Amino acid sequence: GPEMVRGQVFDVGPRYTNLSYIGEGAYGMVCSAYDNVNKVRVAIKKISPFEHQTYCQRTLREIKILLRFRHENIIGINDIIRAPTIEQMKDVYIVQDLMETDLYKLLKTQHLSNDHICYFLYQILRGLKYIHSANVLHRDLKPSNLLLNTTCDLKICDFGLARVADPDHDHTGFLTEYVATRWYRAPEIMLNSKGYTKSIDIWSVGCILAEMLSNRPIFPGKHYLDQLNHILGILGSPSQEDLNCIINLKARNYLLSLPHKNKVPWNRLFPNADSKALDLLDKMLTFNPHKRIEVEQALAHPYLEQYYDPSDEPIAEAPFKFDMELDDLPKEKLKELIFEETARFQPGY
Ligand SMILES: Nc1ncnc2c1ncn2[C@@H]1O[C@H](COP(=O)(O)OP(=O)(O)NP(=O)(O)O)[C@@H](O)[C@H]1O
Ligand SMILES: [Mg+2]
Repeated sequence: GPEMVRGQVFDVGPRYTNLSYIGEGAYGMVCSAYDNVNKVRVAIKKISPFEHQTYCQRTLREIKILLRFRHENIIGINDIIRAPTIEQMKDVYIVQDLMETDLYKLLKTQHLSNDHICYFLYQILRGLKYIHSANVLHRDLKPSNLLLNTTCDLKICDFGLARVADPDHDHTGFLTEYVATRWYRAPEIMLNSKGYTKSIDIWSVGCILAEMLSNRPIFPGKHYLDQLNHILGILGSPSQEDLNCIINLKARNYLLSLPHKNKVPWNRLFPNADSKALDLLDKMLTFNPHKRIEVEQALAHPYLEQYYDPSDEPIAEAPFKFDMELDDLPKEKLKELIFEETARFQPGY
């Protein structure tokens, strides 16, 4: 029999055994396991995306991007399992290195030292520099998508929302709405919902940094439209300069309609925090996408000066172009392309 975990079958045997629940999502489960061939612990991410076109499109991106990345702060695909024939393929199992925990879990039991906070943030942006260098948006950075080891090694995971945006095309109007986990959404996801850029990742990192500072989501929006309130609750009302830059009239007017809100100094929310950390937190959580700090300048910031070394922060040698964005296709065609992507992992080939 294939091992079961909480009544979800995990058809990965006989190579991978002793499964333990580690996490789940809308359309998949993750287990700790033992690689009987390499005599190592692993993590296996069961993905069951074939019923919907969105899940298929995201699954194909997550595999294609992760397969072409190699970076110390980005989880690798060791192995992919699926059925030997497409009709029989109903799930896809993505075997990765087992990390010990994630930031979400770590933050429930630990107040992190300034040194840890600093070093984790350093690693997040080291990764994010590779990701952005490659013309990828991650689009779901949050504590639970950051893995950790007792050595304090960090890895970005869950490229389930990630995507290529070739900088040689204007993606305004073509990007998916409603991306990221709600508390980590940049304001322009709400106001320029198809017109955002990779700066939405730098916003997510601000929220993660805040969360590392206070063990608490800074912007805990109770629902989609409450999220924009919690943001302005701290940042104050946008400047007149910041409103004019919102091209969407519908969204500009809604903001103009809202009551005036005052800025909460970072000092007041993080009274025991490093001032340098609050400075970077300020540049990462800037309302204007265009004035918000970029990944390179973030690393260069004084807070991360013990770790910054552009000689030891790799970038992608072949950044991804429009060709890797041709996924606006029926679920049956995307399943075929997922079959083709995962074939190099099969007895055969
Ligand atoms: N390689 C790994 N090592 C250790 N834990 C892992 C690993 N991969 C995933 N996890 C854990 O599994 C959880 C869910 O995995 P993830 O890849 O984020 O799933 P998801 O199905 O996309 N869910 P969601 O982030 O809500 O979209 C993570 O938040 C971690 O707690
Ligand atoms: Mg996901």
